[PDB]
Amino acid sequence: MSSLLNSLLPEYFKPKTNLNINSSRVQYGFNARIDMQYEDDSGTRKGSRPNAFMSNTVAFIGNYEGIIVDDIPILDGLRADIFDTHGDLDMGLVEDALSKSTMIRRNVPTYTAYASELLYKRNLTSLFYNMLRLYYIKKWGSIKYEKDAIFYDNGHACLLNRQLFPKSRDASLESSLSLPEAEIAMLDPGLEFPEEDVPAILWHGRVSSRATCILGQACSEFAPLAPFSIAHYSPQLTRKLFVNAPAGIEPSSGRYTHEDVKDAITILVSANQAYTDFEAAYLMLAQTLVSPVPRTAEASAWFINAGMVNMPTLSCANGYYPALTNVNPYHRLDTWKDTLNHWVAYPDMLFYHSVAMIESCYVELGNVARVSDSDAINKYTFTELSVQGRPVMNRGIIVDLTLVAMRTGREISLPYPVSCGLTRTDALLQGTEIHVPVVVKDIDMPQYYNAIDKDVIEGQETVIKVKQLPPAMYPIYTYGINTTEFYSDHFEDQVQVEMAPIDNGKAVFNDARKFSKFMSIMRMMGNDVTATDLVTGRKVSNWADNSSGRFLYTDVKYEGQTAFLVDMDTVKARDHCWVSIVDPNGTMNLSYKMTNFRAAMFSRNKPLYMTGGSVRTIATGNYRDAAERLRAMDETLRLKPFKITEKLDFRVAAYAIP
Amino acid sequence: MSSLLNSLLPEYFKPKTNLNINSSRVQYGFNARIDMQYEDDSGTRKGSRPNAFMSNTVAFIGNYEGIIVDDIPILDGLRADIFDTHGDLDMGLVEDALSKSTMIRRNVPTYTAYASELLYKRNLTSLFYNMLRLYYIKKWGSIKYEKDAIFYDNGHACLLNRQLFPKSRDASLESSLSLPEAEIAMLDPGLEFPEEDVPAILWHGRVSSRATCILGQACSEFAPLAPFSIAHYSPQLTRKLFVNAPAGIEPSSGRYTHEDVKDAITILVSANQAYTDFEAAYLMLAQTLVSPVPRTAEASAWFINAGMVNMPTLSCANGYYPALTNVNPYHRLDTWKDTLNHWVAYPDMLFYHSVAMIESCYVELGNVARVSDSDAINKYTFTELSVQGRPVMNRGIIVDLTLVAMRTGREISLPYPVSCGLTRTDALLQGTEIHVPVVVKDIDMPQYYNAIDKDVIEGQETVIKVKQLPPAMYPIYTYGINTTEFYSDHFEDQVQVEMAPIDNGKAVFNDARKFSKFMSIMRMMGNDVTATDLVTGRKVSNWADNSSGRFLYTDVKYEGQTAFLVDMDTVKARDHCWVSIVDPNGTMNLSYKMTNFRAAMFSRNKPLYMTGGSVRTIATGNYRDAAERLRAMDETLRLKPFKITEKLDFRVAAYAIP
Amino acid sequence: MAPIDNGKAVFNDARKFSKFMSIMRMMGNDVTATDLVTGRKVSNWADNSS
Repeated sequence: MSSLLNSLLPEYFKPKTNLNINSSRVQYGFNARIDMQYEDDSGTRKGSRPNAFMSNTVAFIGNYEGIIVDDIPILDGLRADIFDTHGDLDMGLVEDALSKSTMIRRNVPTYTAYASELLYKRNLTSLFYNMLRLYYIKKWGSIKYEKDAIFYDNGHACLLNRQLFPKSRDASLESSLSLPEAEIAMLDPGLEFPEEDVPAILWHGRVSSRATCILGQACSEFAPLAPFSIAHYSPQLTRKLFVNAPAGIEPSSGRYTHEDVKDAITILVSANQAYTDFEAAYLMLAQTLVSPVPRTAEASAWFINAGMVNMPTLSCANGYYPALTNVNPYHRLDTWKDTLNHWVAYPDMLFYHSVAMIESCYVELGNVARVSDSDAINKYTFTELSVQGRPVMNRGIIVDLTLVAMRTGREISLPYPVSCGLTRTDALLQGTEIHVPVVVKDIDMPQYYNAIDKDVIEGQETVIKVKQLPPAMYPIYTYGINTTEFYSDHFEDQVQVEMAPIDNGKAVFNDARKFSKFMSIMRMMGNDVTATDLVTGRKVSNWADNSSGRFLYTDVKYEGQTAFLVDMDTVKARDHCWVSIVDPNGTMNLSYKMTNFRAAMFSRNKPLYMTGGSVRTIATGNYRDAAERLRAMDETLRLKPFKITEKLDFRVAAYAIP
Repeated sequence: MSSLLNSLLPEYFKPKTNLNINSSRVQYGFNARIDMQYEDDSGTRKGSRPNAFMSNTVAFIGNYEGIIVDDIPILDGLRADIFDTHGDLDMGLVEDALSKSTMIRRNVPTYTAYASELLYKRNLTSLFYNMLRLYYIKKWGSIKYEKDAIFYDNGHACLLNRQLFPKSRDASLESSLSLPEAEIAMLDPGLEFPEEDVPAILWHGRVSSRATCILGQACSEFAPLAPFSIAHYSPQLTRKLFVNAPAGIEPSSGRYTHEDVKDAITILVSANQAYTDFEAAYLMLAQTLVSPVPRTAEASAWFINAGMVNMPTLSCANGYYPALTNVNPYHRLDTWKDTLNHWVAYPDMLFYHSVAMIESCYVELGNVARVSDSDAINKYTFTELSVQGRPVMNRGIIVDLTLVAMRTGREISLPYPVSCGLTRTDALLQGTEIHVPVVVKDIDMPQYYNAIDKDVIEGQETVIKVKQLPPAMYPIYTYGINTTEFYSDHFEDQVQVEMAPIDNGKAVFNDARKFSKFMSIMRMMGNDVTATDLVTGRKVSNWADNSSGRFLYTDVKYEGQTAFLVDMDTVKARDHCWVSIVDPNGTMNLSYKMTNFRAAMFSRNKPLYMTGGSVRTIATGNYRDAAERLRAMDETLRLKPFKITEKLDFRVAAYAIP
Repeated sequence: MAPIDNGKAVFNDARKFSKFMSIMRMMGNDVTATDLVTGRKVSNWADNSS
């Protein structure tokens, strides 16, 4: 769904057609200008940060596994006459439709019996999913995965790719997969009984020598060596695949270019009228394509256990009964060919749509994790209250699109309630502390991180405990579309806090909200302050994340209640503007303004520049030549948003109906 | 009748087409949120179970035996001209109709004489019944039956499959039957005198190679090895079967799929004009598709002796008189094709219609068994007063439909008073003791159950004496639509047990009604209560079921005087998500509230999900409006043009609609 | 208090700490609080008269 994911990008940013990705890691952000103004009891001070880079990091590494499941049928492309006055498939009219379009009327009773059983299981989403993955393996087939490389690196702790991904070796993306080929047989017209558990698809003219090899490899098993996002393990779709081609198919060549896969997809969709089936596969890949690099070491807990990708079962009966597919197809929405028309024009745009989607999900799960398990809307019952359709199960895409609705605060709508794709909320839905394996870089590691072994040596491999899941990403593209108090991602804001009395060289902050505001100010001024949690006896630091220049309360790494002892004597000066002061006095007022946003992308510690021309808009209106909006709002999936209502605690988040 | 069985299903239940059954046991039910409360002089203790599963276990096994009986003729199908004003065959118009036809002139006088006997032989219910069973045998053929498997187990008593079903070998449903084929001869139109005691049917065009194999096996003896419900014992319907098909009958293929049986049925109903015959066969199979696993150990008395199935004799004389069947048939009700049209569209919906019917019957036979013989509407005379027709004998479908009418509280209407199918009320009407076999687990069994021995070592085969039949199923689909105080299936309920501090926990229940509600609500709260009768000296436990989680008064297994001593310092916490009664003092007040309902099904201790399209309520009007429409768009290939439009680039072309 | 906290409560206010410790003694409960800054201990049972 192009028009949906295209809306998530910020109004100022309009990306160009091509993007030459040449690495397994891409930073994306913006260069903003901050105009700070400070006032306290001592006096006033005015400064200005001329260039500030706020960015996340996203990679092409994510452990996933495929399962074949049975899902709903997509009834789009079938002729409009077989459907009655309502949006329902009548078997009374299928008998009539097949009868009028043949001379041999002996086969009508047999044809109707088989058609009735097959039409209620038609889904080509799993075939297009694999065909799309083959396109990007050939295009970006020069990305290197080194086993003894770094995953996260702060200075105290470190995670290698040996950990998080065991049973892996060093390989390029083209060298990862060695796909076998399934038998692409020809369906001779005259066969009366459709062979069971084998799909048949239509084709335009002669099946090319290259087109055979693509369809053969798309249906086969995926068995990777290196952990890659677009080369994840998938079960075998089918053994055989019939093709009702008037001209006979040619034998498989063995080799194909990425350009040849586009020609295979464009023909397969046009012949079968499977435009809505492609839209499902497009959204399903937008989830998987890229995975987040964690903000802090604790945010690696999300990516330990392998998330399951629900691939629908491959079934189709267009090859057997080509009478059912004619020139007047049935569609629910009039904008039902937009997603394919967008991809075929601008293939590399999927990267930006993928980054936009996975950001929105992992940002909002930062809030859902902090919700107490004694309210109406909680981690267990947030999807069920949101959805207003009838899917098979609240899994895959339904979970992800619910989180996008909660982020943007708008009603998202799909034509069919499809439940296919990655489920992320697995690490969240379990009342157990997660054991992230880490490497010790400095001797003073146990003071900061909640480590098992309290005495360590540089080189030792230990384990750290994570109870509450912290935010994996900070808002960048979705910055200021709706501002929560937790992130505090405002354009303009006036922070007011009262400074605690400095007894010896230490200031006690008993309250939780005041402590968050204090360290948030001192960070924007650019003062590396270090405080001691009195309950646990572990040191917290506002400079936890360098990439995103902000302080979240989850950097304390202790759910519950505590009091902090801030060290006011050892306040280091890392980055100093003219605003920056060391000695606060009385009531601290900081008023900042953010202006002059401009998007910038970094890859392999150099600037990554966009190539090609400017993207012209392709989009169809609500009506072509349709008079009355026959609402048909019974079967269509609808996802209602939730607004965060702030309360006194500040540690707990709460959702309400707007 | 699809219509009346559809209304039995709950409001929240939204069924889909396909149901992938892969076992011989299904736990259908619903998930509800129970808000329990315990109020006392000391204070209130609140609990909340967010997902409480109330289930009824249903199996695919059950001993049945078919017998060929004489039943009324179904006159729906014959041309409307030969019928008089009253609605009976006016012989004289038959002789007129045969004379003005395409019949051989020398046969008219001899055939007209036979008409008086042969035209009143119209009942195809037996053939359609067997052909429907062949459809489901080949569809769900992979289900297994093990000999030494657990039929029932409640901890104390165990009942194996060897006990109830001797002469039983372990085998799959597909490998159970080995059906021999009956002769399908071609009717010679130039036959001198019609052969009575040999049925002759009509057919459209040519009898296919697979249709011969299906009709051959349908009119044959069912001799099963494993006691399956859809493969029970049936006698040989007929030896030979004539088929008036001018196009010759092809010889038997040998093999056929489940889709080929649907092809055979749709041709047979259409040619013979026998829709009311199919409606009778649909309701017959709805009774005897699935049998309920007994709720308690002593509720196995219903399934000891084999209940007889009444199959009406196969008799059809359409082959001899082709002229009398045409396109203008005589029918009583206008909605006479609705039952077939429903089955062809949604075959797997019969499973839901079957469980709805047996749950309605076995619930009502529960509270019919607890009435004294000295009454107006009693055990023996509950069918006679309800029935306002003229059936041959009050058996089969009449006894099952009258029990459904009592449950729902509505008027059930059928077009013909047909008396065919299973008779359930067999063990009830006998009014004698039934001896169910049991294998013991513990050594302290015969205190609880009314056993034949008083001391029994573990692993011994004993006998339980059941006098009054307890309810076999708890109401789940019919929950709080026609509520009785016996089952106590309310949304809101409360009980007030009155105790004084002078009593050291010990309470005596003089009333029987509130004893039942106390013991039931304590089990929702997850507390194992063990009462002891003061008069007799037996013991009862509220934990006497692992499906519903309720206490019915028939679990006492004795009718006498009510003096139940419950000691409230021996209450043990058994389940999870439970409220604790540590030490009560004064008057106790228990209460619960069920708020929302969600349909759930379980199989092999895993969730069984419904897949496929959205099932609609098919009406007679929804198809015949498309017949009124006719697709009246004159079938004329009108090709509309597209004017090319030039813009800035001129290299690429752009087409407009006008 | 929230369920995420495993029984442990921090009294930032001095006024309601006094009323909590006092009413718990009427109810016959021996509470022993510990100050986080200094590291001393206080017990509500510090009298046998009032």
